[PDB]
Amino acid sequence: VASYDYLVIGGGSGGLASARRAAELGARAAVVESHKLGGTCVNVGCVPKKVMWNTAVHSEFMHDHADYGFPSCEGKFNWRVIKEKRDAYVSRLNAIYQNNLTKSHIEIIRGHAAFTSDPKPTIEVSGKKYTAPHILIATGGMPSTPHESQIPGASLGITSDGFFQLEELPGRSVIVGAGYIAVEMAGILSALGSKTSLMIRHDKVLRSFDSMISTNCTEELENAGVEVLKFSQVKEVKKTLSGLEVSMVTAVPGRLPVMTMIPDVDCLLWAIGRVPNTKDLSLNKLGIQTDDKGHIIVDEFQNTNVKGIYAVGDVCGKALLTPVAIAAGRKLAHRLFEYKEDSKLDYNNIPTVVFSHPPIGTVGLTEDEAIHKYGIENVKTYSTSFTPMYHAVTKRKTKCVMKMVCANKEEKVVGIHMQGLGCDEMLQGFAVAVKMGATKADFDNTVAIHPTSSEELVTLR
Amino acid sequence: VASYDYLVIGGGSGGLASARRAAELGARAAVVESHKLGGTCVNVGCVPKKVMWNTAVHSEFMHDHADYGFPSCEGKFNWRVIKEKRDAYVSRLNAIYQNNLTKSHIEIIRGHAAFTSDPKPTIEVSGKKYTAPHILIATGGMPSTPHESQIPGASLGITSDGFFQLEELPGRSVIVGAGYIAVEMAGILSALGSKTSLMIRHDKVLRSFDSMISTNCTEELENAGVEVLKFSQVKEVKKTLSGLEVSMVTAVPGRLPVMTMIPDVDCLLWAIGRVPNTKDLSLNKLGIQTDDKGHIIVDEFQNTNVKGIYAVGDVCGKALLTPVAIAAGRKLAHRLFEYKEDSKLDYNNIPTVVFSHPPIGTVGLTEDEAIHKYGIENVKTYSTSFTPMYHAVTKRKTKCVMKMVCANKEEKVVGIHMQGLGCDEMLQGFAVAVKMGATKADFDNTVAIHPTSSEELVTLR
Ligand SMILES: Cc1cc2nc3c(=O)[nH]c(=O)nc-3n(C[C@H](O)[C@H](O)[C@H](O)COP(=O)(O)OP(=O)(O)OC[C@H]3O[C@@H](n4cnc5c(N)ncnc54)[C@H](O)[C@@H]3O)c2cc1C
Ligand SMILES: Cc1cc2nc3c(=O)[nH]c(=O)nc-3n(C[C@H](O)[C@H](O)[C@H](O)COP(=O)(O)OP(=O)(O)OC[C@H]3O[C@@H](n4cnc5c(N)ncnc54)[C@H](O)[C@@H]3O)c2cc1C
Ligand SMILES: c1ccc(-p2c(-c3ccccn3)c3c(c2-c2ccccn2)CCCC3)cc1
Ligand SMILES: c1ccc(-p2c(-c3ccccn3)c3c(c2-c2ccccn2)CCCC3)cc1
Ligand SMILES: [Au+]
Ligand SMILES: [Au+]
Ligand SMILES: [Au+]
Ligand SMILES: [Au+]
Ligand SMILES: [Cl-]
Ligand SMILES: [Cl-]
Ligand SMILES: [K+]
Ligand SMILES: [K+]
Repeated sequence: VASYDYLVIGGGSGGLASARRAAELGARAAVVESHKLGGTCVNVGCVPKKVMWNTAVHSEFMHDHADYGFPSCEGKFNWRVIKEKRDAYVSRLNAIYQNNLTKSHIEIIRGHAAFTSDPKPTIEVSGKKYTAPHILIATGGMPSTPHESQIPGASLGITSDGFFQLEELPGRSVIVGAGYIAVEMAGILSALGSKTSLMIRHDKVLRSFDSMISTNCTEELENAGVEVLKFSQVKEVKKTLSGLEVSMVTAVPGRLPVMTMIPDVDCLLWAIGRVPNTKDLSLNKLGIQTDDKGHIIVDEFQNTNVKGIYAVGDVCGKALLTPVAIAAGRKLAHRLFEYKEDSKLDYNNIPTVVFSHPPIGTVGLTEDEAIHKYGIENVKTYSTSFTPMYHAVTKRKTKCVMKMVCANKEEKVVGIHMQGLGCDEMLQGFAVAVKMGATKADFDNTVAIHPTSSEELVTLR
Repeated sequence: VASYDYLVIGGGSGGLASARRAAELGARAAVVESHKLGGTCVNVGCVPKKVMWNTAVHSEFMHDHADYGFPSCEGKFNWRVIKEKRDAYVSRLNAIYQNNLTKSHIEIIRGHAAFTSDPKPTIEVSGKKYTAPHILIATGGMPSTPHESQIPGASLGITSDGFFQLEELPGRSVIVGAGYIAVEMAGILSALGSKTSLMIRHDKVLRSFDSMISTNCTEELENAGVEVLKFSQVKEVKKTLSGLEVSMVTAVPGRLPVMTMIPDVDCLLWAIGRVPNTKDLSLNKLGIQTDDKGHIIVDEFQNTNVKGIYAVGDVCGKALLTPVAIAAGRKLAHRLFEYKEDSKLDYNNIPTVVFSHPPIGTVGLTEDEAIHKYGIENVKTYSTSFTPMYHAVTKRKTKCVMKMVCANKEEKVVGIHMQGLGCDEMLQGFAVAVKMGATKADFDNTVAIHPTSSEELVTLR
């Protein structure tokens, strides 16, 4: 029964971040990891995804080579080549990662962890038990797959975790979901050559994002050659001779339902949401609160319903982004160990980029979210649509949409949403302005950087 | 002797902008243009330059095709193809441009204009004379070429104006200058295949920019295969059998001068600065003030040393950017016609992007400029250098540098300078923040957008 100042459950983005900051503050932390250190983030998340996104962008620009005065470019494309490099890059960083964690004198407890049936702050990792007045739950989540009970054959399809294990380009791809992980994957596969289909329960993807984004993204997916199967759900799946057959039902309002058999699918990817890893923590044994989906409940300070126990990251279910986990984990360390009874993460105005094609950028409230918080009368929105001049010479095209959500007489910028070339690297700066409480005037008093797309944001009329 | 409310001299970026805003305010404007409406901006500036920049970027990314899992791409590249399209795009916009100017009921006086020898507000355009209580000088500037007196054979070399008239890719290129127009041109030519040399009077380019940028840009030019001829000047030029021979003198401190003959140059481009078009306005005939280089002097309100006469744009010599001309021209219209005795352009924190490879972004003071304004003790700077993960799988590389200049206890962000992938579209947002008076804290309280380069700006330690 060893004892530490800080005991972290889950050695990934949030856990490590928080633990490391603690030891930096003096605390003697001990993080527990059951698998690879770095969680979803490193291994099957962010980077490997960005690399794959880059490869896809490259592929697109190459459909432009000729347009740009060059002789046509082949396009065979070898997945195994990029995969190899991706794995290299990962472990390459992963090595540096480890080095740091190592020099942070943080003990790494190996094995699955769960809270036992004791009252004093303790969890049991493979027999042995550990205690600490402060215990953090940063076990993250996982890709959600349907039960054979619900959809027979469901285990035939993979998830984003499988996506990064793929060694070849699926000839025929089917992705089920409407979130960013789904949109992102369909984007890459399609760009890289797979005959891709995206199956969504409704008529547009990213429905939680602003209406303009949802509508525009769906249209771009289509223009890019991604078959968007609207108002469709997978009723059953099974292995055929040439791969997989997917039976889906399409229920378009104003139309009668219809069954369709999708044949020769080289692989199905489930991208229907993430599930928090809490089912084996045996939380109840301490009364740690959770919602019905399993997320650990917390207050503005990442405090669980039980003293001396906290939670940050995907496990909490709000804002599933590695930076949010990082920030939350650190602020906590500062509160618990630097004694800053105010150290806490502001979840408002967290900027997000969805790596679609072109990328999506967003921060602040959606128009609809604004209307509810301020009132229809107190909300004006500006927006523009245009074709990046990069496509001025291209047969192939993609537009750019921008929307600015303003509130009150002062027209405070409470929301910024956009999709288009560059937007992935264009948002960070504006997010900063938005968190300072920028106004439409603040944007308009800023001289435009011509010629770029970014300048359109400070010239919205 | 017709009379108008607003008479504009020069129908380009600033003139048109200002005039158009005036008529929008009621004023009956009449702009005078001696050549093509749109000035340097449209015809031989911004867009045609960006197009050419894009083509070059494309060319670079194509040196990566194989790295990114694709079979090698040829690379012949046909300049005439892009040129044709560029010309198309230009006139295509140029058409829209005209449409607007037309529906703005602004009379366009054709012909060269200059102030006569009268006291009442009047200029003479091809015989006829025109008057107005408010007259704007927006004649812009022009590329500077040396005299045969100074450098014999100088007329053999072209300027940026010639660059956009080129129908082929010069096999061997030599560009003289250290400014952005010089750096930009060398970048494109080199990227597109020309064996390029950049001749600079000193050891680095963009010496007016921050030290980090100057140093980094020069190194990138070199890595990209651009021969940077340091401490060299063109002493003489002449046409040989295989093109042109350039005689230059290299004067490296700590070393003895040396003459070098550069042979087989397919074309020399002078990019040594811009000259304001005022020498034929016969300004003196009214006592309109100018500096020794010819720029028209003005106050914070674009007022010349003579009532009823103003000037905005390159002709004034400060901040030679189409947006600055636009902004200045409009604010003036608002002052003179909306009667806003405060309507004036803030020249502080004007953001600028230099389209090098990778692009350069900047706003605010340079570290050295900060030290002088606040004092060494009151200035701390943050900076980071790294390789965009886009190059994680590329043999070819380019780094990314970022520098944040802070002043006082509060660490107010007074300067932001960077070079790297995306920076061209990454700056606008941060400029906005910077003009609001952002602090290092304002940046740091903003959640990072991972994984991007932009996030490095809000995580500088
Ligand atoms: C395909 C994909 C792409 C993504 N792209 C992005 C992106 O571009 N930008 C972005 O910001 N976010 C992205 N994310 C999300 C980001 O990776 C996560 O938000 C972040 O990793 C969550 O942090 P976490 O601390 O919860 O860690 P993980 O979710 O990183 O959790 C940490 C560790 O907990 C361990 N663990 C679980 N249970 C136990 C236990 N009982 N005992 C011990 N250890 C345990 C796990 O094994 C894991 O290694 C992406 C995710 C996916 C799946
Ligand atoms: C290669 C190159 C690239 C550039 N790239 C960029 C860039 O990326 N971003 C940026 O912001 N800026 C860029 N610029 C600069 C930008 O184009 C200028 O700052 C802007 O055009 C200046 O505005 P202006 O109003 O002075 O017009 P011009 O300088 O546009 O002036 C307007 C007109 O005055 C007319 N005129 C002159 N004398 C007379 C007379 N006596 N009577 C009547 N008419 C007269 C001219 O014929 C001209 O058409 C670039 C310039 C060059 C050369
Ligand atoms: C070649 C290409 C894809 C597979 P994918 C794959 C999977 C994907 C990534 C990592 C691990 N497993 C998996 C399956 C695949 C599938 C797709 C069509 C027909 C049969 N199987 C089926 C069961 C779950 C794992 C197998 C061989
Ligand atoms: C093919 C390629 C370049 C020229 P460039 C060119 C020029 C460039 C653009 C537009 C107009 N003129 C010009 C010259 C050129 C030059 C370069 C090397 C040897 C001789 N001439 C020489 C005089 C000024 C105009 C002529 C033929
Ligand atoms: Au991550
Ligand atoms: Au598969
Ligand atoms: Au321009
Ligand atoms: Au030439
Ligand atoms: Cl590991
Ligand atoms: Cl014209
Ligand atoms: K990480
Ligand atoms: K223009």
